[PDB]
Amino acid sequence: AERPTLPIPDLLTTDARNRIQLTIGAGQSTFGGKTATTWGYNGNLLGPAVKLQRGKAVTVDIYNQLTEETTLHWHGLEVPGEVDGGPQGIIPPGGKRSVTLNVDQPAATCWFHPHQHGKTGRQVAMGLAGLVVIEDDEILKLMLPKQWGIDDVPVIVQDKKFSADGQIDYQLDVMTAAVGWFGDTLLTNGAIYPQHAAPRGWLRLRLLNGCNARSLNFATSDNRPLYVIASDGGLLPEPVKVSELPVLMGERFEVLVEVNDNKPFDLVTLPVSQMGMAIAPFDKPHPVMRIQPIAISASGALPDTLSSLPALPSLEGLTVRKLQLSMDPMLDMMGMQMLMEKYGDQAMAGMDHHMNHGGKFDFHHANKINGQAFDMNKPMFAAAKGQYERWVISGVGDMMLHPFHIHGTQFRILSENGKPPAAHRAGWKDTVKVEGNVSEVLVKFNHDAPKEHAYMAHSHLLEHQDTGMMLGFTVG
Ligand SMILES: [Cu+2]
Ligand SMILES: [Cu+2]
Ligand SMILES: [Cu+2]
Ligand SMILES: [O]
Repeated sequence: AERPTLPIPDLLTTDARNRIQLTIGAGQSTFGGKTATTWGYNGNLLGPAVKLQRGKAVTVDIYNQLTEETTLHWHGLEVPGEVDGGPQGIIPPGGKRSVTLNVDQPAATCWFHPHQHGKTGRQVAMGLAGLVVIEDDEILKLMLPKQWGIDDVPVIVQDKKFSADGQIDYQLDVMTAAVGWFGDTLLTNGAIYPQHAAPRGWLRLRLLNGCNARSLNFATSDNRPLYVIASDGGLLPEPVKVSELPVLMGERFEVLVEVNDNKPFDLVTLPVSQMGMAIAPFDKPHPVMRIQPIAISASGALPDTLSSLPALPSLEGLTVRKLQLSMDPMLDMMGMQMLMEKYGDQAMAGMDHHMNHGGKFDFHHANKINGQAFDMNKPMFAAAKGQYERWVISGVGDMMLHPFHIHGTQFRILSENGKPPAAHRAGWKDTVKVEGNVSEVLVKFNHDAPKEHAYMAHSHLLEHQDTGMMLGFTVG
């Protein structure tokens, strides 16, 4: 069989009432010829790409047609807490909530997904995620590849695992609360190993790691380079050439890659050094999509300069906030031993060389920040508005991967896990790696968040977030 074409999310803009309609519902998808119940926005799986323009407001009407509560968070978008869609932004089953987004940040590829309390991992695993394309006046003057679905394509990469009857097999239990939910099947915009036909010249890929727990590392099958032009929060100052591109859960990068006649190539993901993530078929480079060149000229450019990146300010006198992540040692050991028992030594490939005792021992609140599992009723602190702060996030104490995400901002990384950030990670970010070490980021919050609709800060390894590794904070 030929490969299926890469599905392209619809690019959605407002109506004359300046509204975008999103319906959240359950439907059916097919994977490897077996049907599965899946959830989507405006469809059965995944979602559209909502297009936003800096300095323009849009209203989004969100209809929850599931039979359980959900929320909708705009990951990467800087909006007041009242419309941020964290766990307090409940949408009742069968109900509607509307939000007005006043877009006030540079061009970037952001995304949106559920943030239901304690259930975010399951609702993402069932299929809910969408995209956000922010444009501004500056980016259009660059004349980047811009034909949506032709030379400008989103690539949402996610793993799933399925039970024998075809259904998605999601369980939040001691082992996945320890190591994360991961599977053996890789999806690219919902499809297994699709092909994308691209014109000759530059192809722009907007990459999103939409996995619950798996980190990825993109490369090409014939070692042609990727030119990074943008990170989570928008353009870099100039392109950064890379041979491989690590992407943590919830992160985005946009890259340009050359397309040459007669020479198809794959986008692949290379094995990572993360517990559990190098079990077959991920013990070897794994294709994500085939790029099929078409002998029609692509008109996009890769300019020498993309944007201006301001200097870091002086750090003296800035408020320093400490965020100590932690896991329960007993439950970490129990979950890691179940992983080893199931898959054996391969569950640590690439790494450096039973009774009920009550609620005190419940894994659902085993993961914590500053000694507390997420308490929706008690924001941990009140951050300053319009002031830079230095947030120091420590994973010392365990060796699991914590891609740490802060709502309400695009920050600058000062230290990523004990080293200055790589050049393609030195621009605007909303995620920073923490793994066995300490990171420090420079953040500023331009919008208010009250206690009733607080901003979240958490690990984007969803099973850890859902089992307590999140805090709430207010701004203003
Ligand atoms: Cu997110
Ligand atoms: Cu977010
Ligand atoms: Cu979040
Ligand atoms: O998130």
